[PDB]
Amino acid sequence: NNRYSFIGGRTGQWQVVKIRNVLGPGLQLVEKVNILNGAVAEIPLDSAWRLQGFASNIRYAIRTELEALQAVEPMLNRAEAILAVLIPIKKSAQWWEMAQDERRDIFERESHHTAVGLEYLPGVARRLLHCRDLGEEFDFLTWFEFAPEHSSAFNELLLRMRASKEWEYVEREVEVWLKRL
Amino acid sequence: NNRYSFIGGRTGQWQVVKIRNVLGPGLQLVEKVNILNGAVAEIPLDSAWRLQGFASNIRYAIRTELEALQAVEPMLNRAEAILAVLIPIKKSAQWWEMAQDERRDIFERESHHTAVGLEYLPGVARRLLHCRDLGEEFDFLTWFEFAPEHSSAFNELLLRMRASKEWEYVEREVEVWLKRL
Ligand code: HEM
Ligand code: HEM
Ligand SMILES: O=N[O-]
Ligand SMILES: O=N[O-]
Repeated sequence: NNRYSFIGGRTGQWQVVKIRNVLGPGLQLVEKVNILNGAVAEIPLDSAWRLQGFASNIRYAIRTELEALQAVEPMLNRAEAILAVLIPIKKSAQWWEMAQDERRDIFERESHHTAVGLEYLPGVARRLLHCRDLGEEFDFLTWFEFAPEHSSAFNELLLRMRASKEWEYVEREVEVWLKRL
Repeated sequence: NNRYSFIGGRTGQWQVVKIRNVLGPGLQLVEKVNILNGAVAEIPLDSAWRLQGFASNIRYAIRTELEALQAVEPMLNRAEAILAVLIPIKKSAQWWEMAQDERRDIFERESHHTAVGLEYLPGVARRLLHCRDLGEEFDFLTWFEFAPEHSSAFNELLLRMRASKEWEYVEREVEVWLKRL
């Protein structure tokens, strides 16, 4: 199954370290986050929110970039990757109205998204889920996990991405920092 | 709502004229197709199958191409457009593993999908729905409607599309011809 759900509440495999309401309406603070593979129609009792997304095909990356990423990208669930960050993101309607070449030019030519992110591998593992087409309040659920030694590097990366032209189209953003239980 | 459901059965707004099983497993013959805006977890009692897809953002079309289509494409629900064709399509795993630049090269550079399709406007209205990310047996639900006087032109377009490099990656196709009731 390509669907994944993220349940904010009192149970889960991940302990919430903090929630930073970066931009727009935030997410209610909770004790844990439970990650399930599949959809969850029955939102658990004693649970504050539910985020769901699906893995999908590549949308912007080209062959040379995929080869670069595939050459260094770390696997998920490394023994040492005990910190994780779940960053739901929403982009503006103006972004989704643009043609494919316009969005690619902003994504890479202007923001150099992949080139910048490649500088922080193999320290950080990542997973990208889509959820706009599901009608969710967010468009993407991004997931990053890494060892504590790279926490400062991840914060650096966040600052660099948040100054890019691409992020001028971001309308809602939240950071949920997690600790592997 | 961006989700659309197509129920094959004994009720609906469209009458099935014929079902041609072009490639792979087919669709059971039914009297009518019922189109519903929204998801449908409960397939009606007197129905054979259920297809669902969602409208999504542009994945390949360039700005200049979108401008060319927007200048000639007709709207849906024209009084004259009493014929419709619903063509579910599945593409091979080899297609989905390719990078964005590779898939775009096959779609337009080699197959000229959009240049070829533009030659049959404004006769043919169209709607593209995505369903692979929903876990459906098909990847796309394509919809076309037109006046009977264009039926020969549409068939010609089918033969042209099926001879393209893009269609070498198609591994399941069905044509459901419909008449507005
Ligand atoms: C850490 C290293 C990173 C790498 C290697 C990386 C790489 C990529 C690549 C190659 C894509 C394109 C996927 C596709 O073609 O479909 C992508 C998409 C995306 N990334 Fe990252 N990225 C990184 C960090 C981040 C961070 C820190 C964030 C958010 C804070 C982020 C948010 C996104 C979003 C929202 C998308 C979807 C873009 C869209 O479809 O509009 N990425 N990333
Ligand atoms: C009749 C005139 C047609 C026009 C103007 C046209 C135009 C287009 C355009 C511009 C796209 C790109 C959508 C995007 O960028 O997201 C597209 C996608 C697609 N079209 Fe057509 N098309 C036509 C006919 C057809 C026919 C007859 C079929 C099937 C028999 C078809 C099947 C598809 C499929 C499966 C896709 C999605 C491909 C993918 O995303 O991998 N089209 N069409
Ligand atoms: O690729 N950003 O999760
Ligand atoms: O061109 N898909 O309706």
